[PDB]
Parts: sequence; structure tokens; C-alpha cells
Amino acid sequence: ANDAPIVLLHGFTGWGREEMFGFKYWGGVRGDIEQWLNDNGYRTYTLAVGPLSSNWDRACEAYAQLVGGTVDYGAAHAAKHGHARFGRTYPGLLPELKRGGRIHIIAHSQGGQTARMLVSLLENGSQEEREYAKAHNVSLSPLFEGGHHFVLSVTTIATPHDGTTLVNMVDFTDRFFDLQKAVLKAAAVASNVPYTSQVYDFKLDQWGLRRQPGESFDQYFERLKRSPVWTSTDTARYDLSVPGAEKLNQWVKASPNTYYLSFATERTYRGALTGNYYPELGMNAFSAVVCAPFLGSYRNATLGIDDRWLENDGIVNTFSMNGPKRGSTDRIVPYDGTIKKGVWNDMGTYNVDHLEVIGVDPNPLFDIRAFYLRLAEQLAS
Ligand SMILES: [Ca+2]
Ligand SMILES: [Zn+2]
Repeated sequence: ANDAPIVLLHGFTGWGREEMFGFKYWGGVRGDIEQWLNDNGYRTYTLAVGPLSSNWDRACEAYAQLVGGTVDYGAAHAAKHGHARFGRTYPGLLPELKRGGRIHIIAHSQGGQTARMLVSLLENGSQEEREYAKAHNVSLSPLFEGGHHFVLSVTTIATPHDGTTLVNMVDFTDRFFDLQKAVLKAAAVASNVPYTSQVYDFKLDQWGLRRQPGESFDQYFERLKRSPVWTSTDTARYDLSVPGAEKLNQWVKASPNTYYLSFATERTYRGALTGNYYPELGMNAFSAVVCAPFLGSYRNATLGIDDRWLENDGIVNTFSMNGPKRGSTDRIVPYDGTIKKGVWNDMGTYNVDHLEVIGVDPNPLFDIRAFYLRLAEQLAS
């Protein structure tokens, strides 16, 4: 049926094609997924947006990168949260978008919540931003007007649509920055070295946070921990939690003019005596040692977290991935050989871990190339 190019969108880790000395978030140690899709004749682009920023801030950045222009976070939103209204300036990867072009988004991890929110803003705008604009006589980003539907279909991989319990870990703060550290390591990048090039830009202009000359990432992360991008409600950290994801689900709905596709991942085995889930062999070392124990055993009746939630891919509960449920009116149906419009098409669950699926961690039985080509083909169908 269609011609749409594909835009790749990372999660709460992630970086541009030139960052990390060319080590690709999409493809990691296996290769360059964008290159493969392009070689195969599927036109593909990569967005880079603040890994730790809220989905709102991320969707605003994404809008700017796509159509070109200066990031506008909304004057009501920036006033409420205490950060800059305008951010950086982009050329635009897809100027055709201005004349009725369309796209497909392939989104990993938190990128899936962002892709959802982008769609919902494009279609509906923000009532709150429209009113704050009229009321204080300031300018409004066209992102907030509504009526701008240009995303034809959204595909999510290992997305915490309902939040992930990782956030409830007692040392979640130190362990989450340890993961940024791990993803760094997998790119042959030290955390105790004060690099002179950017390497990994967290894109915190709006918070006025930037890494300093002679500052290592270890040192940078300590500061980040104490900044509003870790401690405010306007953070990846918040939209990632269970209550945070459910809040997003209350206003971020499936558009009827988009097709939605979900892929779940798992890398655990159930223990028969405990009913706990444990990391399979070959699961990435950091999630194996640090995150998966906790994820496979944390229950919390007040949060409605029971045995359903224990299966996981090393970072996100598997139950969370098939589509938003908590606080949502979206429909989820299992893939029947056809992609239905306006609902979540549950493409099933793959025995792959969170970082193996984008190839950041090796997995020789996972045929990452055929995986992505099949996705590309399905989107074109
Ligand atoms: Ca592995
Ligand atoms: Zn913000």
C-alpha cells in the first residue's frame, strides 16, 4: 500500500549517528540497522532526543528534528516546570512532512511512549497550551494546534507502556546511572575519562545542563542525579514508573488514523518453588546481576503488581510491553496476519533481552537483520 519512510527512536539510553564514535544505538555490536534498511530499499532516518527528558520534551524535540526549526516545549509547560521554553535548532530531516508526507516510527523502550505522545500531540494538540497562549498573548507551536496527522504507523519494541518496576528498586538512582555506564562500556567508552568531544550528549539545554571541560561521565552523572531532570516530575524517570505511565495513558490515546504494532521481549525462566523469574543464560551481564533479580521478584499489592509482572527482559516487565492497559482505553488484539488501524496489533513475544534486541548486547541465535527487515516489510504492507 505505502511509501512511508521509517524513523528510528531510541529509549532512555540513545544517541545520534555521530555520537559514541559511530557505535550505533540501532545495531550496537551486530551492525547498523539504518544502513541495512537503506540497502534493502526502505528509506530510514534516526532521531536523537534527550534520553532522560520527559516524553513531552522528547516529543517536542522529535517534532523539531523532523520538520526543522527550533524546539518549542510550550510556554505553559516550561512555566509549570521551570525550564527554558525554546531549545536547539534543527534543519529538518523530512521537509516533505510540511506537504502531506507520512512516516512510520520504530521505537525501542521508552521511545514507544514518546512515539505515542508525538502522535497524540500531532493530531489533537494540547488544549492547555492553546489556552495559555490566548490568555498570556504569546506564540504557539504548530505542534499544539492539532490537525497535523502525519504518522502512519507506530511500532514499539520492549516499551514500558504500563511502566516498569525497575524504578521501585531501593538503589534505582545509582543503578540507573550504572546502566548508562554499562551502555557506555559496550561502546568502548570509559566513565572515568574527561573526554573533549561530546561523545554522548544528553540534550539537556532546556535545563541548562551540559557536561564540563575535564568532567568525566562518572562526575557528570553525580550532578545529573541531583538535577531537575532526575528529581522533577518532568523526567523519563517519572513517565517510566507505574503511576507515571498510567498518567500518560490517561491522555495519550491511540489515534484512529495510525496503525500500532507491539513487540514484547523476555529473557527469563520461572522458578517452580518461588514463582520468581530469573535471568536466562546469555542475558546481558549488567541486567543479569543488577536488575533482573529484582524485576523477577518484586511484588506490591498496592500497585497491583503480582506474578504477571515478574516475567521480564532484563529492564522492563514483559507484561508492560503489548500496549498500554493501566489508565488506558486503547484496544490490543493479537496479530492475525493483518495490521488493523486504530488499535494495538500485538506481534507477540521474543526470547531476546532489552539490549539484545537493538543489538547492543550480542546474541548469536537472534537474527537481528531478518528481524528488522520483517518489521520494515510489515510496515510497507
Ligand atoms: Ca546476550
Ligand atoms: Zn519539560
